[PDB]
Amino acid sequence: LEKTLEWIVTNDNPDKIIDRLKNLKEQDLDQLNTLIGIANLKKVLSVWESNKLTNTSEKFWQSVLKENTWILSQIFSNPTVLINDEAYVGGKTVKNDSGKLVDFLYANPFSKDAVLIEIKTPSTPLITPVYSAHKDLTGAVTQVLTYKTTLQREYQNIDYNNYRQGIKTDFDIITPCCVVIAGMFDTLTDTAHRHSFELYRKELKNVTVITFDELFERVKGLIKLLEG
Amino acid sequence: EALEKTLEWIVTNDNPDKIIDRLKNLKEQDLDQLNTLIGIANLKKVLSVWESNKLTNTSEKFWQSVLKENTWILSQIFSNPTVLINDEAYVGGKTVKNDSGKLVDFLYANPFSKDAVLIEIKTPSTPLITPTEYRTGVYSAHKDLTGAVTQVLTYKTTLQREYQNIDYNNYRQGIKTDFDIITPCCVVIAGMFDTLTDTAHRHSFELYRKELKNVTVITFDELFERVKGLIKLLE
Amino acid sequence: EKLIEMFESNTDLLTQLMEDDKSEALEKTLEWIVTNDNPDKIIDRLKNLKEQDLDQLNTLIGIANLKKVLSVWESNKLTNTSEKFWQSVLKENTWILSQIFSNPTVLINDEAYVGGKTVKNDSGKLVDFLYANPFSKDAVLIEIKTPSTPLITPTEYRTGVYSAHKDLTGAVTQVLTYKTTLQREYQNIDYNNYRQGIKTDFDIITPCCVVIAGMFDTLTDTAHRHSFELYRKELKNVTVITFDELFERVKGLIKLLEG
Amino acid sequence: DIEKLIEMFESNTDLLTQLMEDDKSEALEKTLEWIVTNDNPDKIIDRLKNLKEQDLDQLNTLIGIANLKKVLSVWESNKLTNTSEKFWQSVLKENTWILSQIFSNPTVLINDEAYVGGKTVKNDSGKLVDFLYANPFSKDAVLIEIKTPSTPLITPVYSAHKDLTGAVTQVLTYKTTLQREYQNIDYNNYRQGIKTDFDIITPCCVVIAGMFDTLTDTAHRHSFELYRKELKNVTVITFDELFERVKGLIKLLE
Repeated sequence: LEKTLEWIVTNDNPDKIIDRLKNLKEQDLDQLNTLIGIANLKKVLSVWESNKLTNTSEKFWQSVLKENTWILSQIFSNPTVLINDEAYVGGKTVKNDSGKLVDFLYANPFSKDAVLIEIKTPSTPLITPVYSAHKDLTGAVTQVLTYKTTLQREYQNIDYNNYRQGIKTDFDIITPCCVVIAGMFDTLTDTAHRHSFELYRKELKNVTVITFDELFERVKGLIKLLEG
Repeated sequence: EALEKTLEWIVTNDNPDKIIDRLKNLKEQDLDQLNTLIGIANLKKVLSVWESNKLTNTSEKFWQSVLKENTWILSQIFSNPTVLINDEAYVGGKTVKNDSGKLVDFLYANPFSKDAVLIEIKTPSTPLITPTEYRTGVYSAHKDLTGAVTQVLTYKTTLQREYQNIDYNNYRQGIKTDFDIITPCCVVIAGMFDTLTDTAHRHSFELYRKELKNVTVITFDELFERVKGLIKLLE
Repeated sequence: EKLIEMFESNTDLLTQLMEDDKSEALEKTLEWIVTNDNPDKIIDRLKNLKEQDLDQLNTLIGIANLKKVLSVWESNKLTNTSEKFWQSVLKENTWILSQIFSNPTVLINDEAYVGGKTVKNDSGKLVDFLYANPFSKDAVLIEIKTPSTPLITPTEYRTGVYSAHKDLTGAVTQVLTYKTTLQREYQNIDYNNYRQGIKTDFDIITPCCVVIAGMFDTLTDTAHRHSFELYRKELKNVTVITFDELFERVKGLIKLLEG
Repeated sequence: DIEKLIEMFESNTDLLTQLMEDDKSEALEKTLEWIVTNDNPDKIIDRLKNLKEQDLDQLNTLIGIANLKKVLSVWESNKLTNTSEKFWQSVLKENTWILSQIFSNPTVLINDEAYVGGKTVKNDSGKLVDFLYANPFSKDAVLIEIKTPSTPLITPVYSAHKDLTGAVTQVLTYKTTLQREYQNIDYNNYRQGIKTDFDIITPCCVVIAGMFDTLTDTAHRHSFELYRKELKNVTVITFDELFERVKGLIKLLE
């Protein structure tokens, strides 16, 4: 098995391999894709388990989550993911010719909406000693809302410029979703902190705040669903 | 022999756990390249089938079977691991077999999430708008599309009511329950978009399509445009 | 002058003059109130009355208007099947429509009705009037059909599933087209104003759309009602209402005012 | 006497016109009092129906404008002295049709009571949800919380005051309770076999706060605007903005 997998990856003509693969039944290709996805999920879970208690750098976690965007698409139910002014579709980076993400979004064939994700460290505090939310959370929420507003305004301008050329007279409106990945939920030992945090999350208008623990519980749930 | 038979052995193994463990221990680049190759092959096969049979075959069952054989691609396109087609459940390639025989029982104990995708599949020759105009420059949608939308909504309502019955039974039993209503997503695959040649037809169709609250309407042209885009991205 | 001198010396004269049906003093007085050229003085006089008298007068007038509309519907609900007739009937009573749908501005057949009077905008453009509205920049778009308009297709798409009739869908599409045209012209006005250095926030106005359709009594079996309710509850911005529900609201308002 | 008066009035319409026009003779007020205080209102209602529909609409418009002006005068008189919450609650309850016009909903919920068309909708059972489920006038309703104009708005950047947050929480709790009871009633109706569709109610929440003039510096205004913009389901309106809307409606209808 190992030698066959080594030979598949390292070969002269990938096109010949693809042509030989196309002769298989679709039910075999689906199960192969499912097994590869399960392997990727287990690898990500092991990586999180190894570095849970040590790494506190935002860059490491941002890179880890950017390497696995399809898991985020499955979790948040949208094939388009926007991280730091870049669009990921099907695990690949969409490279627009011009330096304008809105140009790609307006002509996007895959979906009409996207998901805006802001990624922090698991060490970010959540509550301050009812109780008030920490600054590191509200700053991220405000930043994501500002980015969403800018995207919507530019999309409206592009649509109006399209209208005046006679191409169309109908309205195209974009409403992205905002997600903020906060730190860890287990630190809220006392009931007061949990109650305040739950109320704060319930009061948010257009932003969904999720911790790392809940995210990887979701990862475990997806592993159990696919594997079962 | 060295390629096809080995993969057939991989698929037909009693204990997939060993295979998954062996795959996990591989290097990241090898696994990524293998995933890319398999995805490209599957997408290309589906696109070849579409290109071969997009002008002649006009049977609902043919297209329903064709799309049911590729549930992984549908789940990737619509971003949901659970797909429901004609009272059946597919989780990433395989059919869900229920010993109890009830789909709501399976949906109730779902570990990932309780929301799924309801897909209604028609032929690519389904009319989109009524030929005769209602008034000058105004066209009404064809009755086939409205009937399909109503069918999907009826099925969703039945699912929600059965889930509510299960929840109330559990509450009466004694287990603490929350009475929130589940909201699955509804998709209808209509015919061809290129048959709308003049501005009025496209305007009326877009006005009808953008007014729906919970239902999505897709043509075969746009679906396989997405397939072509994925193929182009993976290369 | 001499008439006022006589009236200062007697109250029974005025009381009997109002009581006598042949004199018709009451109707002439009300017509003089309606057609006077100085509404400001009349409004100032009305404001100085007691609250009880003003409320009683308002109740009586509202009851009379609602009863007149209900009598018209009861007379013509089974015979007349002309769309123009019902459009005119509902245009005669725009105040009741504003009270029912809670919006002082009503748009029917590309015309604006405020205070039961047609807005005689000097400019040919209605969006110019909507742009300078001092209360709000929204309005209600109303599409009026006959009470004999079919609601669902007579045949069934499948076992127990019925699709909507093309007349209703055509009406909804017409209302949406009109709303889109209004929004685009408003955007044009906003951009033209911004081009001249006037700070304008580029917000899109969202008026409300109402479609009046046939009768709910024709949906006898449960399948028809189920299909119609499934169709009607999926529209995002358009409200579909039948004549039966509208005049049930009218009857409810009459019952509330009388009680 | 009476017959001579009738004949003289019939001979000259100008006499009847001038009798009403002249300010010295209070013919108009006497006529209105005779209309209001008549023993038999049914005959008056039958007589009024004879007049055209446009005349009735214009009379209703005039009476509405008079009511709006009276309410505006009441606001102008007591906006600085009176500070009783019950006073303002009664003032706003007596004029619910203005609120319905402003917030675009025919049903108004104030202090666990329903107002439709300016009249209190009396329900047989002591259950508002029973009326709301069988309400023939609209689908949803509006929940209104009425504070005083002296209510503080900001905490001495800045943050929202305690009273405003408490009012918002109270309104949200009431809305949640109403939604839960409505859903339970709908499920019981489904289980009886009457229907199978879903009936979902989504009430709107409005809080009437104090005055906007107190926010002098730019920081306070910016903080308050941000707080209002970030609210999820509640709309906060001050008395000054409410009566500016009243002035706008008066200008529009006239």
